[PDB]
Amino acid sequence: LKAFSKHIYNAYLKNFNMTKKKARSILTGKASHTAPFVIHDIETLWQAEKGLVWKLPPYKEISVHVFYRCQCTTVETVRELTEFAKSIPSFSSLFLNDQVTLLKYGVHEAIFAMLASIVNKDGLLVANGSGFVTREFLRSLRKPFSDIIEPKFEFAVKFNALELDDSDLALFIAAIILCGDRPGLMNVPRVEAIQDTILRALEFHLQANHPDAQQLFPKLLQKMADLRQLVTEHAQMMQRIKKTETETSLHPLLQEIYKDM
Ligand SMILES: CCCCCC/C=C\CCCCCCCCCC(=O)O
Ligand SMILES: CCCCCCCO[C@@H]1O[C@H](CO)[C@@H](O)[C@H](O)[C@H]1O
Ligand SMILES: CCCCCCCO[C@@H]1O[C@H](CO)[C@@H](O)[C@H](O)[C@H]1O
Ligand SMILES: [Ca+2]
Repeated sequence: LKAFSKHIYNAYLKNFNMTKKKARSILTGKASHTAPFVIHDIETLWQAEKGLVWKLPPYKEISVHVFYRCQCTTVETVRELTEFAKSIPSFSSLFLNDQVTLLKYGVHEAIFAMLASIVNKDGLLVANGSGFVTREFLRSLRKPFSDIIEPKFEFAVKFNALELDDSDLALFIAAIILCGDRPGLMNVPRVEAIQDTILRALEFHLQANHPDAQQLFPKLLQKMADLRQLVTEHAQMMQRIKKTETETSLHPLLQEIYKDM
């Protein structure tokens, strides 16, 4: 359980460029990091696109452009999560179609959980910590686009109050992905068995890492339930956009995820 935990933690370190530790020293102005360029209005968003942060489909409008940048980040994160998941021997022994089912229904729960690592009450890191976008700027955009990020901030700040670290997060994200009750899963008993091992490891770890945090394990099982519901709401928002924002482009991978939800 301890060697198991360490292995998943190494896979997490190996596969995610931004960790919470890195994100926190950037956000607190630690000596070994260059400060991010702050995106707080339309002119700074435009400067960031010119080269101060970033070196997409045809430009439509400000709100849509921000949406396109949201898609770039989540699709890149899906890439990192796939590699992370593959780095767990038990995951890679599953038939490839089961691996796809798990990632399809698990990646957004994992994304919204990890998002908390790069967030404070004022905004979020973007572009590998090279930028900071303000929560206020995001709320200012047109209706469907402002409404989709705000609930993630809301979840994140309460989640952040639990004070997890990267070693905790490794096990938590592994438990999210390796979930046996996903629709269309083929070998349910094997996946459920892998997941309980991960969960046991997580409880074993939290006892050592957070000794005075009695109730932390059941608190986290509830966050998994909350994430499932936050993704259900997000998929409905995404379907509305597809239906009503017909000039707005959506990445083919994302179309494949939200199909059937
Ligand atoms: C300049 C704008 C930078 C982008 C800010 C958002 C970046 C990361 C947050 C990821 C969650 C955003 C929620 C919207 C996700 C829509 C795409 C998807 O569903 O995959
Ligand atoms: C390891 C070899 C892979 C064999 C491929 C078997 C194809 O199964 C397909 O897997 C998909 C989930 O991933 C589902 O969306 C489809 O409904 C299902 O038909
Ligand atoms: C690595 C990216 C994670 C994969 C997420 C996308 C999963 O899409 C699914 O892929 C299957 C083909 O394999 C299709 O049968 C399903 O219709 C489709 O919904
Ligand atoms: Ca389970």
